[PDB]
Amino acid sequence: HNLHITEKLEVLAKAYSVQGDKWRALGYAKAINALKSFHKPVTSYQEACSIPGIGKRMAEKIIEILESGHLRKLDHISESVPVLELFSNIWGAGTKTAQMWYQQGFRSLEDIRSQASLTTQQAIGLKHYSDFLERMPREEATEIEQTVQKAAQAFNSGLLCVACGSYRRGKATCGDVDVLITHPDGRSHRGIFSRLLDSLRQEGFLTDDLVSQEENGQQQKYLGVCRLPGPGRRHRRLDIIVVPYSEFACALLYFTGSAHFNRSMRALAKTKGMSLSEHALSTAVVRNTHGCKVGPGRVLPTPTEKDVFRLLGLPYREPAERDW
DNA sequence: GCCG
DNA sequence: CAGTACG
DNA sequence: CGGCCGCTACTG
Ligand SMILES: [Mg+2]
Ligand code: NA
Ligand code: NA
Repeated sequence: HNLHITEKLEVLAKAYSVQGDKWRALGYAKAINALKSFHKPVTSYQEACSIPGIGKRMAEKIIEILESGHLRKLDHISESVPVLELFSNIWGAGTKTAQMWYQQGFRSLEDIRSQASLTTQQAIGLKHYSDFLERMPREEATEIEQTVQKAAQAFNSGLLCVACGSYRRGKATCGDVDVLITHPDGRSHRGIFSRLLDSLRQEGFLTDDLVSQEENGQQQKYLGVCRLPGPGRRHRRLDIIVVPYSEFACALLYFTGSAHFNRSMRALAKTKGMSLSEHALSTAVVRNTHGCKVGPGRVLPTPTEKDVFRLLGLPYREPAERDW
């Protein structure tokens, strides 16, 4: 499509991201996205600007890659970037921890492993470094959801379990497995993480826990690591959320994504005096001059994903159509 | 970074 | 709270 | 000028 140019930009977008320049990186993330989805290749400056998500600043650079064949901005990128990227790829460590480790003189995982102070999460992230960077065939994602569902329906056959994220969007491979668990009656889902997690631990399915507030009966999510039985099995990331039935649709929509899809949909809802989150879609929300939800509006009835789209004056989209 |  | 994370 | 998703959910 425009790979000759986007591949160069992605490098730049990733550099800003790891350095903590969140908004600039988002800028490139949207320009790079627009290009990759533009039918024909770009050839003119005006041809660029005309595109949404691309402005003068960007259009100018898109020129280079074509005429100049290469972007000269990529030649002055700090030598620190590759190391920052290496560091931030450790689950539990972000741009702030990466830059701190770098300022401290660390340059490799060997340095991190032997000299860095690690949080419980980062220690787990490091021990599964390569695994956390791989994707799994969707078939395996199925085996995992099935494993979780079986264990859950074991103590309550009424429990509804669904694999979301990239899986539900129908991608061939998945980074992790997102399992949404809820119950049709609307109450039989409270305080089950304890039973579910312990059940999964019994059979040795779960290998490590990253995020799991179990001392609290109000736990909403579980982020961990699991591994299927047998030879040739890798450790996989597992994310589970348990939600009340009334919030099923918003939860399903959220967990299905994509992330960028979710953000775009939420941005639209805000322009219409509404608010969308994984818990609910509300209308008549009260916002300050900075657009922050100060006053609550009214929660709208949203029994199905269809309803959320409808209420936002949007054509429904199949999961595969939300793969932004 | 782009957009209103 | 700041950091990092989920889609 | 200033928002860019969520009054998102944990961790320490
Ligand atoms: Mg996923
Ligand atoms: Na990380
Ligand atoms: Na815990």
